[PDB]
Amino acid sequence: ADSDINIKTGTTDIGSNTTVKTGDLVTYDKENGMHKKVFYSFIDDKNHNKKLLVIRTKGTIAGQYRVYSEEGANKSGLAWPSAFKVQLQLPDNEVAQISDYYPRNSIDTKEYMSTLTYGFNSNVTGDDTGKIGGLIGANVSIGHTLRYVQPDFKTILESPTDKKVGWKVIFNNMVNQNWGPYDRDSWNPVYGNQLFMKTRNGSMKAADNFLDPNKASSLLSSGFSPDFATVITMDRKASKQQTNIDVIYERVRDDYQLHWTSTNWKGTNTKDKWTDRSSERYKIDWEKEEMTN
Amino acid sequence: ADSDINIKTGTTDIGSNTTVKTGDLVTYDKENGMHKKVFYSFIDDKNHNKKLLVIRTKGTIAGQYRVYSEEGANKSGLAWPSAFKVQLQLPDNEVAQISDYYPRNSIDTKEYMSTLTYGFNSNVTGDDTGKIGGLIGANVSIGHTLRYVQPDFKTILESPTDKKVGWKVIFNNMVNQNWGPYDRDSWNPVYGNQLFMKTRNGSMKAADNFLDPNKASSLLSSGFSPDFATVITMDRKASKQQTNIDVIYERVRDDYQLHWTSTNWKGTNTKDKWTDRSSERYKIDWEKEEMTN
Amino acid sequence: ADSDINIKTGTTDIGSNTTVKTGDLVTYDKENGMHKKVFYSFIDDKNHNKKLLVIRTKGTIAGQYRVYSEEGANKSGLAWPSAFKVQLQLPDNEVAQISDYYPRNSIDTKEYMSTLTYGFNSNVTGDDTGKIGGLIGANVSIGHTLRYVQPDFKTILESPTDKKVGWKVIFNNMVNQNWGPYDRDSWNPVYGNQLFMKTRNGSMKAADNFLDPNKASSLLSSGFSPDFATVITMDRKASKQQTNIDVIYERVRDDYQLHWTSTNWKGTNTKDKWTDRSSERYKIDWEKEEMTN
Amino acid sequence: ADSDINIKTGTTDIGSNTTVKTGDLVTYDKENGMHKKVFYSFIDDKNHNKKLLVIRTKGTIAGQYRVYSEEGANKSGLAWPSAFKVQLQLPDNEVAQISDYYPRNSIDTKEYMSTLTYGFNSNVTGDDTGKIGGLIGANVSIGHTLRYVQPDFKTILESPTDKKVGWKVIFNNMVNQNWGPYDRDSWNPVYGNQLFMKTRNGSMKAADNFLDPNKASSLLSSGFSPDFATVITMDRKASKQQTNIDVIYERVRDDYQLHWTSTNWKGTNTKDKWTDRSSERYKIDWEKEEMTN
Amino acid sequence: ADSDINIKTGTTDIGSNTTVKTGDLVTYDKENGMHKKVFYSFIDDKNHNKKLLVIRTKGTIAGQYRVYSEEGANKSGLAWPSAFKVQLQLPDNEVAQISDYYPRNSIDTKEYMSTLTYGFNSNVTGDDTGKIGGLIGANVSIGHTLRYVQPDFKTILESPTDKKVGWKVIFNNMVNQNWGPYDRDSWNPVYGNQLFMKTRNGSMKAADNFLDPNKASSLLSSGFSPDFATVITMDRKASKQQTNIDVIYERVRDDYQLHWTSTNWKGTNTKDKWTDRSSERYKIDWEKEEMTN
Amino acid sequence: ADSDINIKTGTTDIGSNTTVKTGDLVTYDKENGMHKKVFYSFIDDKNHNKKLLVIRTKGTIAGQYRVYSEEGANKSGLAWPSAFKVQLQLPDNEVAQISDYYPRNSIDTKEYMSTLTYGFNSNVTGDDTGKIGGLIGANVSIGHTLRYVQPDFKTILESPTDKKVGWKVIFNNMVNQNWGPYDRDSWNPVYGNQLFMKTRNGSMKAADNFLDPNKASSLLSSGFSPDFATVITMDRKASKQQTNIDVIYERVRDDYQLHWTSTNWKGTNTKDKWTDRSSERYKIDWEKEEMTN
Repeated sequence: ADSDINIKTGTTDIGSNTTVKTGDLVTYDKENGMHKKVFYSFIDDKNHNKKLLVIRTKGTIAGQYRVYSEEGANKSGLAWPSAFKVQLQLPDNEVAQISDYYPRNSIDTKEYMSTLTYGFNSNVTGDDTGKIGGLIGANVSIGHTLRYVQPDFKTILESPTDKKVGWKVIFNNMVNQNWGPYDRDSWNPVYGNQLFMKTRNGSMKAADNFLDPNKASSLLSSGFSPDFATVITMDRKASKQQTNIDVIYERVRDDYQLHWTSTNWKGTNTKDKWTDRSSERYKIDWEKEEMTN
Repeated sequence: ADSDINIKTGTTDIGSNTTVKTGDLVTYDKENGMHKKVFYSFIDDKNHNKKLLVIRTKGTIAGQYRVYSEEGANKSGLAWPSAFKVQLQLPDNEVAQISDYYPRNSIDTKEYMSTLTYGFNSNVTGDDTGKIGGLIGANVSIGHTLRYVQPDFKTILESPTDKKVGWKVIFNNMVNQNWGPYDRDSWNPVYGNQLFMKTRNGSMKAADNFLDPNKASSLLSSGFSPDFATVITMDRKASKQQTNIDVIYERVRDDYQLHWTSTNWKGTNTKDKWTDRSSERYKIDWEKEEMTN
Repeated sequence: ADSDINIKTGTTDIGSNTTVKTGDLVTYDKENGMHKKVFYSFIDDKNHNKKLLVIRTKGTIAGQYRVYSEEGANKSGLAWPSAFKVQLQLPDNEVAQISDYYPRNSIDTKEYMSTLTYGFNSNVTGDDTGKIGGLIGANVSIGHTLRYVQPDFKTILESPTDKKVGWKVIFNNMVNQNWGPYDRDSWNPVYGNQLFMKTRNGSMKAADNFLDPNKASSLLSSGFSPDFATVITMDRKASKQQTNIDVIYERVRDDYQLHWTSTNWKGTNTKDKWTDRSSERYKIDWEKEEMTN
Repeated sequence: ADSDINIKTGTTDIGSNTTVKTGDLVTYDKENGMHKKVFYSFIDDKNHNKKLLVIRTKGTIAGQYRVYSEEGANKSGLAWPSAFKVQLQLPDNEVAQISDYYPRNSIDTKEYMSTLTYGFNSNVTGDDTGKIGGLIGANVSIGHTLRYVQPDFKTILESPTDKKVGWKVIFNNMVNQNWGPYDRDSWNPVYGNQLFMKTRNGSMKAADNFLDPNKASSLLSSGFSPDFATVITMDRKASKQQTNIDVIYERVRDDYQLHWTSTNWKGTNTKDKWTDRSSERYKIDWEKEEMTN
Repeated sequence: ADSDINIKTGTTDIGSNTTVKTGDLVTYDKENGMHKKVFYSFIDDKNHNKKLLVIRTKGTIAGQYRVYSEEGANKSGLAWPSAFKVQLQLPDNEVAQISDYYPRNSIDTKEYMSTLTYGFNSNVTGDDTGKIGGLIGANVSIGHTLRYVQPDFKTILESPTDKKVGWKVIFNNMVNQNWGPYDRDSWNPVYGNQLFMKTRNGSMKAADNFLDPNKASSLLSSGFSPDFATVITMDRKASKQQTNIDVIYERVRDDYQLHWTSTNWKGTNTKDKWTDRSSERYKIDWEKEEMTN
Repeated sequence: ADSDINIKTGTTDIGSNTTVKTGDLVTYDKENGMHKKVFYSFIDDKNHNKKLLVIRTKGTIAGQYRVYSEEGANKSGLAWPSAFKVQLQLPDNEVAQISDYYPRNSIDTKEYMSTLTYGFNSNVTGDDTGKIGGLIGANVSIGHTLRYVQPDFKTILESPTDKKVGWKVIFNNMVNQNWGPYDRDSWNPVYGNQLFMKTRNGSMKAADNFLDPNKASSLLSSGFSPDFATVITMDRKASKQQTNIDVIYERVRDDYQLHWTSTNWKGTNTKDKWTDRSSERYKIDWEKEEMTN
């Protein structure tokens, strides 16, 4: 921060004695079930070398975790969201550039423990018959422990350019009724993938053997709410003061199939079975400091 | 935040040098036992591209955990709240849109631990008769630990649209006298569901064998207090400057039956037995910046 | 909060550029030993749709944990506070409404741990006579852990209406000289209830076998201090601008009896043996912004 | 707080655009060793319904932990402080009332853990002679854990009235050279009470067998510093604008006797052996906003 | 800090009543995949003895973790980033000096635990025949535990001069499917290096046996975002008021080869196989307080 | 605090719209090696009933841990600081009083844990000859755990009067190469006191067998820095506006002797062997708000 280099806090920050023009744009893609919300802020600081537009992508991409196939009482299929994506793209001919983004990729940590224990024990025994016994022993043990945090979904900033930026929230792993954690590549020779299996050998229809959405992560059914921010810089002496920007909301859906074998249920997971895409184009006028769709 | 993109804090936030019109609306549904309270705030920022109304749904939905049936001393029934819901809906013909909402769905995390231990031991024994013995051995152990936090009730934002938004607080699981935790699908071959069982094989009336409401979660008996916020945006150049909005308070009640078998009590739980709904319509005038019921 | 919906903090809060009229009302009920204190604040914000009165119930309800009966050296009785209540009630004919209250009911959480360990061991033995032995083995262990916090007293907001609000601080459980925790329903076949038993088989008078109040919770003897807040809203265009309000301080006392059996002490607990009630009526003038008793 | 009821922070607090008259009064009781300090603040807020006086009792009551009796090398006695008290009392004829106090009694909590583990093991053995053996077994274990914090001294607000308020800091328990913790009622059939016993069977004079004051709690020797606050309210329209107040500092001292039995030391503790009281009268003038002794 | 030396906070900090000239410079190296961003701030405080320029190197260096070689189904190679470097260099003839930098090197800590346990046990045994046995024994154990945090990547400030400064974020170690942690020098006699090996003895093509980039650290694939700050000081009385500065982004890539032996996969890691460099020259005018490329 | 009694923060604090006269006085006692520093602040608040002088005693008292005696290679002695004292004294005839001090004595706490575990196990054994065996058993265990923090040095406020105040920082205990902790009274029958013993049976001169000062606490060698604050109150109507104050810095040094027995080293500690005292007199002029030496 500034205080680490003997500079008063907020000295080198943009947005002092500057008028900021904010705005909201709301759309609902009903077929894709995506509530898209763009919150824009035009900043024109006279002490900054260009004009700034801060675009915040918000809203909610619905999860749509649901049983979609019922082939009798012995086989069923469930579609579930494995990834949510949000992308912002500038046309190649534009002179506006993407300058900053948030959140970024963080360095994950883990805790390591090492233990060395050694001990000695003695023992003397006997009985009423007069026999007396003895024993002396020693032991040594070495232990290692690894501890780290595993979120259900990870937010990753995809490698950005001056024209394109993107975020993806991907499924990492989940706990199924205190078991697991299970991921998309979990495999068991008997039960296959048990990511969303309710009972291992229950006697019911395959559509009734899926995990309750209430017991799973809330992002699977009720969806994910993006909270991403991008900064676009525009040269002041540019000839054209109009820009186009594309905002893409995406949902990748995997297919989890449950089938009844001779004695027990077996689960399989197919990755990236479906993709739901919702694009929207926006016009930015830097002179009027306005954004429309 | 703004400081992460080299922008002064609060620069891109609405509500600077603006007069805000606040108001309170209080209703009591005695039949459903719901104390409904709407706190509204009209914000007309000149630098924002439309008019904002912030509606905060508050109050208290009573739990109404109570014994409702008594079939002698051998069978009884208890009604208990399994879900509380709060929904805000706009008519389809309205031009006002739902733009933001709080709280949202968060990503839950868990902590993983892996342990590897290996050890060597050795002991020599003996007795007065001159017998001498020896023993040497080794051992290896691998362990895995999963740690996570489970609340009694989960707050979930249902997939919102531009016209509808909703929150549900649902029962997750509960600890019954240091046992459990038990949920709505807990099943024991002998006792069935022990969610609200007081004694396993007590000799008393079935109406006296339910868990004390003091020993259970306070949301079950005294109720839940919503604290939800919604933002509705209205275009300034819109012709009609009046809006209608519906606010729904809901309580889903499950039925827990206790019956005395030959030797011990047995509990069963039926889901969504009853639903208590309380609707209220509100008129919003954007010109007078006022809200009425 | 406001920052979560892109709104400057404190923008939608009441109490800007207005004058607040505060006051204090102190009473002491010597018979019930109740120090009642009402701190009121009249807020008339021109930007709010009605007049607000914030009433803070404070003071101290004494515990009065004391040995009250001495039937020789073999039987004794102790009165102890099991519940403290604070209630605010408006007459049904009043047009003023209770709008908000604090504290409310919170969702309690618990921490769950699951552990799976598997290990292999092997040892070889042998004496001096040439005998050689061998052993190889495996083991598997599964463990579950539940961790949560248990306060001595629970603070619960009883289901409020537009005319009535109430809080109760009830006894949950207590630790007796590092044993327990014991509650009002604790029962041992030999010693009965050991909530306040000092010694299990001590040879003294029954009045000297009760737990020292210093070693127990301070709320039992010295008492509990309420810190509750209520908000009452009054319409400005109302004809009558005078209100009456009742404030009730309550203390429920349980009776713990210690009796000497043939070889050991035995304790019993009777619930809600006594109730100490202290009512007070207050007049609120919204025109003078004043409160009296 | 105010923010919990949609009210700006500090809106309903006393002391806005008000002149506050502060003052200090310092006394030293040499025979009781008590440095008494009263810090008073007169607040006359025009928007408050009466005049406030905030009195802060501070200073230091010396501990005076010391060996006072030496009956040869076989018996000795030590006086140690078991309680410190601070009291503020108003005469019954006064019209000023005690309205608020700090600190108050808090609800103590504890952490509960429950663990259930089950495991299976199996091993096959053998020897060079051809004998082959086998063993298979199972085990189950249940555990409970209670964890809580124990301070050396507890601060308790005694039941206050409109004319009297008091605090007591009492001895709870102490650790003696990593043993214990020991309290005033700790009893051992061999050593009696080992609260301040240095060695169990040391060969020295009884006056040299007491715990070093440096190794014990600092409150025992150097003393305790009160930090208590009281608020006294006075009606503005009262005829007499002069008040008298008594401030009492107290120190209760227990007597710990060490006597040498045939083989080992034995300790006994007598409670409330001595009481040191230091009272002081103060005159409060509400017109001059002044306080003297 | 200042408060530690009795000085008001921020008293000795630069940037009081000073106008600050900020600016942004964005470049994209397509072949190296590096989004470079420089945020500069000119500070001319009249109370400071020279002119300050704060340069923040931001952006994103892409990871580019990818399988690049496929020699059939038995051999494959993967390029992965082992280091990210950011360097700022001033020509030797310049009179501007590098004065401060952030972040710096921090002192890492670890937690040490030592345990000593001793115990005694005794048991008596017998059978129906009348034989009575006895056993008594003792044991002592000593243990040591070391605990510390290991990040996946570590950020190190390389030894700076008055003309050059640099940071490197280097790969420390990673967890592979709850195993490890593995580093660049991890070696196993059977499997070699298992840093990115998916299955130990899977039957698949070598290009399909690499760890999923989603399961690994996000810096490996999506890349790293620098957040480094440098302060350059220029004398005001200097003749030439123009400076050149070189900013270099770097990515060192290691080569991880998987080959199928007779029965299992074997991994090898070659360090610093490739280096991707992206340099950019910038002109600083201290008179116009401007920066260009 | 003020907010706990419904009073705005800082309302009852001294130092509003008041000019404060600060000053520094630095002395170095070369023979005692004590850097004495007094930071004084005169406060004359018109709303306070007397004049305040805040004196902060700071600086550094050198530890002076050093080997001072060398009688051959068989025995040696080391002087080390066991206590650092800082005292402020007013002459008895002075009318100025000591009113407040910091830091004060705090109440130390400890964590108590209690565990109860019970379990059942059962195994069946056998062999090829047809022998079949069985075993069933139960176990119960009770455990207690005490946890607390032990600083190397304790800071204690000695019982102050209106004319004298003092602080002492005394040695509590120390860890010697992961052993201990050892205190001044530690005694082992073979090695005596091992506080600063480097090796138990090393073959070297006794002057080379002392613990490295780098491996011990930094206060022992480099010294302790006082940070104490005192407040002196002066009546405004006092005839004499001149005060004298004595400031004492003190260092108590213990003598640790290492002597070589027949087979091993033996350590002894003598308490309070030396006392280094450094007094300084200061004159306070309340009229001109000045302080000199």
